[PDB]
Amino acid sequence: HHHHHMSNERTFIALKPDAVQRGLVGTIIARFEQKGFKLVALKLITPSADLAKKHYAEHDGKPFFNGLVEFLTSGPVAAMVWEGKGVVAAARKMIGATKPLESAPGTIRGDFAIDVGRNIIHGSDAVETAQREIALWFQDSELNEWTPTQNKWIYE
Amino acid sequence: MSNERTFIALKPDAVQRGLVGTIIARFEQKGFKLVALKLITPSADLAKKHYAEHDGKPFFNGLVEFLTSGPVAAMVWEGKGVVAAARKMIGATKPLESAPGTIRGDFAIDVGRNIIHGSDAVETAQREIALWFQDSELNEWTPTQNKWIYE
Amino acid sequence: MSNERTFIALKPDAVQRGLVGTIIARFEQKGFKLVALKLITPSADLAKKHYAEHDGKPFFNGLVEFLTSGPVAAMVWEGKGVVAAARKMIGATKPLESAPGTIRGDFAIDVGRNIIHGSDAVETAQREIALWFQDSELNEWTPTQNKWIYE
Amino acid sequence: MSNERTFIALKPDAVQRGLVGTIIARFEQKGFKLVALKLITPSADLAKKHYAEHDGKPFFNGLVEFLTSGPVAAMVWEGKGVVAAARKMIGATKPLESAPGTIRGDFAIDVGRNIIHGSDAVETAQREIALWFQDSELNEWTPTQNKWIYE
Amino acid sequence: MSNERTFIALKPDAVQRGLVGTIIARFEQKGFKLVALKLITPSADLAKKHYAEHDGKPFFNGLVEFLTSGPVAAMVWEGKGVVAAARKMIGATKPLESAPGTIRGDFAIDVGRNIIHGSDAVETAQREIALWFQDSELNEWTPTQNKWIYE
Amino acid sequence: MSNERTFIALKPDAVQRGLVGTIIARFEQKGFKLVALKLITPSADLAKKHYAEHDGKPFFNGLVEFLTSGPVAAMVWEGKGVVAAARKMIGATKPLESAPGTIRGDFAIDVGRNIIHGSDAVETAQREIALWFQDSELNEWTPTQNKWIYE
Ligand SMILES: [Mg+2]
Ligand SMILES: [Mg+2]
Ligand SMILES: [Mg+2]
Repeated sequence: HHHHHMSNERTFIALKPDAVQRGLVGTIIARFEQKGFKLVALKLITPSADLAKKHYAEHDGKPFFNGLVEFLTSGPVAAMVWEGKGVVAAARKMIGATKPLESAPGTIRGDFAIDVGRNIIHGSDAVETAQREIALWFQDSELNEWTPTQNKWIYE
Repeated sequence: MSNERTFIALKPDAVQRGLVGTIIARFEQKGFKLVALKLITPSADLAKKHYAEHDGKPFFNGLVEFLTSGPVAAMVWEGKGVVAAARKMIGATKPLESAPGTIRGDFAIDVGRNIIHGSDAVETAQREIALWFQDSELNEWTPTQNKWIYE
Repeated sequence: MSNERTFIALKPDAVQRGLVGTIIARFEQKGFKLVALKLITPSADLAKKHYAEHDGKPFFNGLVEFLTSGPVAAMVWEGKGVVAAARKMIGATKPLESAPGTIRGDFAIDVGRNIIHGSDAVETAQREIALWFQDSELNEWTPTQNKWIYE
Repeated sequence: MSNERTFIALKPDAVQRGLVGTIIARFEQKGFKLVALKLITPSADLAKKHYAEHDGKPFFNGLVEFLTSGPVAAMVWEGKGVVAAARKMIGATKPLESAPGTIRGDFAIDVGRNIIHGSDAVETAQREIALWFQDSELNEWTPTQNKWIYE
Repeated sequence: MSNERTFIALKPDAVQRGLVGTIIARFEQKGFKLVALKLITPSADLAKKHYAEHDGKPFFNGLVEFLTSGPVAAMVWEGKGVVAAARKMIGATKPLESAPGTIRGDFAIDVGRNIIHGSDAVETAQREIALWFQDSELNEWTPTQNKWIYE
Repeated sequence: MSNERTFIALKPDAVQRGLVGTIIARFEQKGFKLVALKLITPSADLAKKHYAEHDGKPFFNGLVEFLTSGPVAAMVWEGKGVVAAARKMIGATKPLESAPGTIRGDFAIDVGRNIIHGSDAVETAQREIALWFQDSELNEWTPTQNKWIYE
C-alpha cells in the first residue's frame, strides 16, 4: 500500500486576498521554507467563481458559503503546494486555530490576524482533502519535480 | 466590538533592554491599532494608583518602586478582543511559565523583571487608560488596512 | 558630545503602514537613547512651524496637509553623532535613491511618502525638539548598556 | 510612471537555499506590487530564449544548464522606478562586491551562484515578462496601501 | 538558583543548515548567559558517553554515528530555571508535534534530524557540562544587563 | 581560492550586548563556512600578542585591558574572498561612518566599542588564526550547500 517514505505527503496552502494585500506572502512562505518543507508549486492567481465554489464545496448551501466564495474571488491569492513528512497536520499547526484571537503566538493567525473572515491562510485539513485541493488548483504540469540537497539534514 | 481598547506599559526593564520597538511591532503586525503612546517616568502617585488593587500587600512597594525607577513606554491599543489577546501575546505572569512565541516567553526570566504590563479585563483597561492618558492624548484615526483586518 | 540629540518623526505613512516599532528598533539596536516619544496628530500650525523653512515653496501646502492627515510618532534620540547618524540611517530624500539597509531604501518609494523626518543639523534639532516637546516631556535616564556602547 | 514593471527570477540556488520567501518579503516591504508569481522549472527552450543575447558565447551553455537544473521562482513586480530599484536591491554583478543590505551582498559569494536575476531596463523587462508569463497570468489589482506609498 | 546551568548542543544538522547563530540568538534574547561555547567534531568516545543512558538500545549506534558525523556547536547557558526553560524552547522530541515558536517546531521535521540537544534535568546538565567542557573552558563573567534580567 | 580563511573576534561589547548569535547568523547566511569557534576570556599575554603591532603606543594598554574585560567569541570563517568580504560586512573603522547594513553601521557608535575584529589581510589572518586556535580546534568538514554557493 504505502511507499517506504511518507515524506512525499503534500498539502495545499492558499494565502488569501487579505494576506496578499497585507504584504505577508514572503513572510509566510519563509516559515514553510525554514521548517524544511519543500515547495512543489506556487502561483499568484485571482480565483474564478467555479474554482472558489469547488474549493469550498463542503460548505455549499450553507449561509456563509457565498461570503467565503466572494472573498476568495475578490483579488489575488498565492496558491501553493508543500511536500514533506506530516506536512498536512504540520501546516495546520503552523496556521493556528480557526479564530485568530484564540490562536497561539508563534502561529500565523496568532501572530498576524484578528477576524475569522480575515484569517490570512487556508491549509488542507487532511491528506484526502489535500489531494483533492491540489488537483483542483494545479495541473500536473505545474508540479515541480526536484530534490532538495538539504534533505540529507532534514530527513534521517 | 472592534473599538475595544487595552493599556500596555513597557516597564523600565523593557526600555533598558532595547525592547520598545520590537514589542510595538508585535502589536502592529497582529492588526491592533495604536491609539496613544508616550515615554514617561511614572511618578510615585501614578505608580501607586496603577497598582492600587494591591494596596497593602507585601509586594506592593516593590512594584511601585520598580515602575518609578526609569522611563516606561505607555500606550493604548484598539481592536476586537484586544484586552484578552494582549494578555495571550504577553504570556503567563511568570516568564518561565510562558510559552516560546510570547513576549515574556521569548524575552524574560524573572517575574519581577517581566517586561510588560497589560490590563487584565475590559473594566481595568478603561480605568488604566484614563489614569495614564488624558483624552487629548488619544488619537482618532482610521487604518486603511482595516479592510483586510476586519470582515 | 555623547549628549547630542535629534528629532525624529514617523509620519502618517509610517503609522498607517505599521512601521513604528520596526523603525524604533533600528535606533535602539544602534545604541541611541530614547529621551522622549509620543503619538500626536499635528495641528496645521505645528506642521507649518515644523516646515517653516519651506513656507512659500510650491510643495509646502502638500507637506503640511500630509503631516496633519494622521498620527505621527514624534521622538527624541540621544547619542554621539546622532543627528548625522540618523540622517544616514534614514537615507536620501528620494527613497528610490536610498541604499538598501536604510529606512527609506528598505521601505519606501516616493518623496512625498518617505516615512520619516530627521533633523538636518544640531541647530535644527534643538529647534525641532523644543517645538514638539515641552521640557517636562524629556526623560532623564542613564542606560546601563552605555558601559558597552561608549568608551 | 507608477505602473512600471520588472521581471525577477529567483534562480535554482535561491530555491535550494531556502531564500524564496525572504527575498519576496524584501520587495513587499518596499511597497512594490506583486503582479505575477510562479514556481517553474525552465525548459531548455525557455532558458535559451531567456539568454538569447549570449547565444554562441563560451558561457551560454553553462547559463542554460544552470537555469534548467532546478525550480525557479519567477515573478513580476510593479511600481515607480521598480526596474532600477530592483537592480539596486539585488546589488552588484559580483556578490563579493555587493554591499551589505543587498540581496547578493547578504546572501551570495560567487558570480555563477548569484541567487537572482532582475531585468536591467524597461525594454528588457517588457521582453522578459512577455517571455515568462502569458498575459492571463498577470493579476490586475489595486493595493489599498498605495495611498501611503504614492503621493 | 540563578546560577543554574544547562548543556546545549547544536547537532550536525543544525550546523549544515546554517542555524547556529539563529539559535544562539534565541538564548541571548531570553536573558540566558553564555558560559561556554565551542565548535567540535565529537569523537566516538565522547558521543557514546554523552548518550550513555541509551547504551545497548537499538537506536544507540545511530545517535552516536550521527553526532560524530560533523561539527557540533556545544555550549553552556546559565540562568534561573535554564534547564527546564531550554527544554521548553527546544520543543517536543518530535519536531512535527513541537509548537510554533520552539526551535524544533520552527525549524525541523524528523526526530533523527531534530537540530538540538538540551540536558533533561539539573543532574544530567551537570554531568554533560563536565563531560564536554573542562573547567578552564567555562567563562566567569557578570552581564551588565542582569540588573534588568533579575530582581 | 575557496579555502581562504579569516579570523573574527566578537569582542566583550558584542558579548555583553547580546550580539553573538545575530552576527554569526550574518556569516552563515552569506555562505561562509564556520571552521572554528570558541568563547574565551583572553589572557593578558594573548591580548598583547593580538595587539603586538601597537606595543609602545599609549593606546596599546587600553586595547589590551578592553579585550580581556569579558568573554570574546573567537572564530574562523572560510570561503572565497572571506577576508575582504568580512571587512566589508563589518563596516568602517568608525561605526558612525559605517553604512546601514554593516555590523558596525547597524549596532555601534564608538571606535572603542566597535563590536568586532576581522583580519585585515590574508597574511594577518594566517597569523591571527594560529595565535587564537590550535590546529586541533579547526574542524574539517564539507557543507552540502556548497554546490549552490560555488560554481
Ligand atoms: Mg500660508
Ligand atoms: Mg510664505
Ligand atoms: Mg576546510
